[PDB]
Amino acid sequence: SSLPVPYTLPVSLPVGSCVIITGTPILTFVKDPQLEVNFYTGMDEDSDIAFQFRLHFGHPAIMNSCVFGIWRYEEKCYYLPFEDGKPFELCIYVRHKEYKVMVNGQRIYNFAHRFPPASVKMLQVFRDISLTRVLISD
Amino acid sequence: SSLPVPYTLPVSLPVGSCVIITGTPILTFVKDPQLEVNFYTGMDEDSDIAFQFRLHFGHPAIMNSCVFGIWRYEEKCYYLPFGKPFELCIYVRHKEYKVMVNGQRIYNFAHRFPPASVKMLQVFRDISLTRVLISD
Ligand SMILES: OC[C@H]1O[C@@H](O[C@H]2[C@H](O)[C@@H](O)[C@@H](O)O[C@@H]2CO)[C@H](O)[C@@H](O)[C@H]1O
Ligand SMILES: OC[C@H]1O[C@@H](O[C@H]2[C@H](O)[C@@H](O)[C@H](O)O[C@@H]2CO)[C@H](O)[C@@H](O)[C@H]1O
Repeated sequence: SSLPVPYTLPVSLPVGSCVIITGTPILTFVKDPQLEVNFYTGMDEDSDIAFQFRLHFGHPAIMNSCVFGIWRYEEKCYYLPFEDGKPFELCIYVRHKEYKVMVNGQRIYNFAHRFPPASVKMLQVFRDISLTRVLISD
Repeated sequence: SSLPVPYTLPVSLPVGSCVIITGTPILTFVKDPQLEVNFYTGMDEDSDIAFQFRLHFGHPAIMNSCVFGIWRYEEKCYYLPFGKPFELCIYVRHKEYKVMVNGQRIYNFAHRFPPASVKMLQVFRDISLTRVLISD
C-alpha cells in the first residue's frame, strides 16, 4: 500500500478516535524536508484549518553574530543525519479537550481544541513523505 | 568523564585550523536540548560574538490553526526520538567557516569578522563534553 501525496480524505474525528499516519521521509529533494497534516472544517481548500501539524525531519542549526549587544542576521540550515529517512507513525488521538500528538508511539504534545473536534470535515497530508497508511482508529 | 560545561577557552583560529568538539547530547532534562558554541572577539562577557553555532538535538514540530484566512498562535515542541555522540568540526577557511557534523559538511558561514579577531571559545547547554581542541 502506497498513497498519493498530497492526500486528502473526508473524515469524522469524534472523541476517542485517532488519526494514524505512517510513511517514510523523502530527504533527497528539499533542504528542509517536513511533513504537514491539516484538519479542515470544510471541504473547500479555503475553509478554516482547525489543526495543522508540521514536523521537520532534520535538526535545525542556527548561526549568527552579536555586534554591539545585538544579534544580527540569522543563518539557518537543517542537519540531516542519514539519508534514509526513518519510517514513522504519527498518531493524533482526539480527547475531549485536546489532540494528543504521538510520534512513533511517544507523546510529544497536547494541543487544546480551538474548534470542536466535530467541526473537522477533511484531512490533508502532504510534503516530503512517502505515504504508507492513513486511517481513523478507535 | 566530562569536561566542565560551560567550557570556555582562549583560542587562536588561523585559516587552516579546525575547532573540534565531541560529546554526547543530554536529552532528559529540558524540552529543547541544544548545543551552543560561541566565538568571542575578546575575553569579556560583553565581548562581540563573531560566530555562534546552535544545534537543536530534537525535531521541531509546529501546530496552529487558520481562522478567517489568518494563521493564529503557533504552538511549538520538539520530538526527541531514541543521544548518539557527535563530532562538530568548524574548519576555518580564508572566507568562511565550514561547519561539519559527524564528518558531514552542513554549512559555509561567511566571515563577519576576521578570524584572527576571535579570542575565546565558549561551549555550553545540553551536552556531556568529551573533547574540545584546536588542530592546525
Ligand atoms: O540567532 C542567535 C540568537 O537567537 C536568539 O534567539 C532567537 C531565536 O533563534 C529565534 O527563534 C527568535 O524567535 O528569538 C531570537 C531572535 O530574536 C537567542 O536568544 C540568542 O541567544 C542567540 O542564540
Ligand atoms: O503556522 C505555520 C504556518 O505558517 C504559514 O506561513 C505563515 C507564517 O505563519 C508566518 O511566518 C507569516 O506570517 O506568513 C504566513 C501567514 O501568517 C504557512 O503558510 C502555513 O502552512 C503554516 O505552516
